[PDB]
Amino acid sequence: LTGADLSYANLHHANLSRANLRSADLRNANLSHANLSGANLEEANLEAANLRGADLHEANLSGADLQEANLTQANLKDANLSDANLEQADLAGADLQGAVLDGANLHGANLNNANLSEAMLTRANLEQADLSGARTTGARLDDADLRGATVDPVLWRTASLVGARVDVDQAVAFAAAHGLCLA
Amino acid sequence: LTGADLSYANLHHANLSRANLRSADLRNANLSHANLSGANLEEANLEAANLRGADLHEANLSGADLQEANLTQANLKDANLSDANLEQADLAGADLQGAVLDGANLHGANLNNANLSEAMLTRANLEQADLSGARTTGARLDDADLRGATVDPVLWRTASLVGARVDVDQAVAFAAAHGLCLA
Repeated sequence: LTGADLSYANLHHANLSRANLRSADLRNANLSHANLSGANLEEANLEAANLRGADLHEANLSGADLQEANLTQANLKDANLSDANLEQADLAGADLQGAVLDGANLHGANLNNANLSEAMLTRANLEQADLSGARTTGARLDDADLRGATVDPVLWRTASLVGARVDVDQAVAFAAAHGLCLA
Repeated sequence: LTGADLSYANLHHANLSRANLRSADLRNANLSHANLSGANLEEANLEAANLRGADLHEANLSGADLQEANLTQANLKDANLSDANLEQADLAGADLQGAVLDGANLHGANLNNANLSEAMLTRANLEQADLSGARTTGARLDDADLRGATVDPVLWRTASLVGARVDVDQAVAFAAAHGLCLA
């Protein structure tokens, strides 16, 4: 429950659906394949936590710290990650369909093959992030910072990017993605 | 009439509507404010000719040479300039609404404040051309060469540019024109 010290806790496959874990300390906790659907994890500390395969759909992770956390293949559908810190987190193959990541810090995060369909990434920082293979149908990246991130040409044609900050290289890739030849 | 030597001819304000001037030599001719509407000027030589204010709407200028010609404020509505040579021609304030310029050479041409609405500029060369103030609503610039041309941000948002060749700078301006910040 709230504010609990659960650092390094063994909680893999645990049923924690709709649990109230606001401000909980879950650093280095093992939560892989845990059911955390609809859980309240507001301002929880999940630094370096293992959430591989975890069910987090409709969870509230507002203001949580998930830096270096493992979210590979996690279900984050319709989750709230407003102002969440996800620096160098691993979201490879995670499902973030309809998730809200407004203001999130995804500096150096791995989003390889992540589903970002209809995800709100407005004002998010994505510097040095890897978006190879990510699906960005209906994704919103307005005012996001993309500098130094790895991105497929298809992102330039699918995500809204008004105000998004990019490299010169990315600006050129954006152009080529829309059909212009630099040949 | 056809193939006529009319070089340096004084023909300003002349009525030459629907005239057959195919292959005519009109180098350095003065044709300013001449009525040339629907005229046949296929493969005519109009090098350095003065066509200021001329009425050329629905004229056939296919394969004509108009390099260094003066077309300022000319009416070129629905004219056919397929494969026309317009190198360093001056089209400032010309009306090219619905004109066909497929394959045209507009290298170093001046299109300042030209109306290019619905103009077909497919495969045209526009290197070093000036398109400041030009209206490009519905213009087709597919496979055109734009390198080194001066162009307003609005062109990047209005003209079709599939296959169009651009500078790195232009590719960056294209990006910024669509809302990306290089700030």
